Amino acid sequence: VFDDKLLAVISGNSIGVLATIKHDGRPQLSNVQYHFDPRKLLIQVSIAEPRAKTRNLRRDPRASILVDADDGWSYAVAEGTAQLTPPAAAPDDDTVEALIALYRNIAGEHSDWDDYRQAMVTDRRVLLTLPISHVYGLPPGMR
Amino acid sequence: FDDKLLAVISGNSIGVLATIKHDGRPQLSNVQYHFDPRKLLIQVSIAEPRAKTRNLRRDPRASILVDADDGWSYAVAEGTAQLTPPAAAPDDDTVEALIALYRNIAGEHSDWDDYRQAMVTDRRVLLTLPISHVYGLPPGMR
Repeated sequence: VFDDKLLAVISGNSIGVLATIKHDGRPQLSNVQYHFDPRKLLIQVSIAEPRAKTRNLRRDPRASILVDADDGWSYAVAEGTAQLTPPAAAPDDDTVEALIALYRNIAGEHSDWDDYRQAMVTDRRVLLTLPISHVYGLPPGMR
Repeated sequence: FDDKLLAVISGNSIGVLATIKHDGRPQLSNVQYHFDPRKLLIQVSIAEPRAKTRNLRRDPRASILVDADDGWSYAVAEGTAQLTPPAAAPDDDTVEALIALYRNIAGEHSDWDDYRQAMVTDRRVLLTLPISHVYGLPPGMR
């Protein structure tokens, strides 16, 4: 089905353009590294509490991510309502554990997890989980 | 504006356009664009919006994200869009503006009569975005 074509675009990449909504209602755009879980139909991203994107999502959790197909022109967009963890606050906390799981999915096994844990707390990192509620776009064969 | 970010815009010709849908969510798409570095504006053509996208006709705030050629760098141009009426006849002012846009991006088209017809069939609008703010992550020496 059309949905499978769009989800194939998302599964075939690890970078996308995240659109959050500013205080005044206009879109704010940035790029993000992500992991796609096909079982739960989730996109997971690590974001830092001080950043504009995170501040925007705390106010209005609606998020979209556009992903390019392997031709660099066809694309898919996932829409959903973001679920954010609290910022990492102690090296052993549940947010840090979720960020360790994400790192393993995106980057593999870290050489010094204690360093990683410290860094997550220092950077006040947050795990953004976006359940995909809707997909649209122009996948390969349609451009 | 940061010249490093303007250079990103100058050196590419596609990006991610974001407009505002009725319910407040951004609508995203990959588009081709022209950048005028003197006037500091970006031009794209879109089919006349319908359904939730139509809100662009009452709230023309828009942004475009453009990738650099390095790992992660990017530039975003933000402004308030100016729209033509949609193309309705193959020789109307909108189509003439769209022909100039084509020339600006891609040079001389090999069959302008085919192009004119396609603009009318797609109800094509020329969106002009004078740049009000530029942000992002500038690339370094490479």
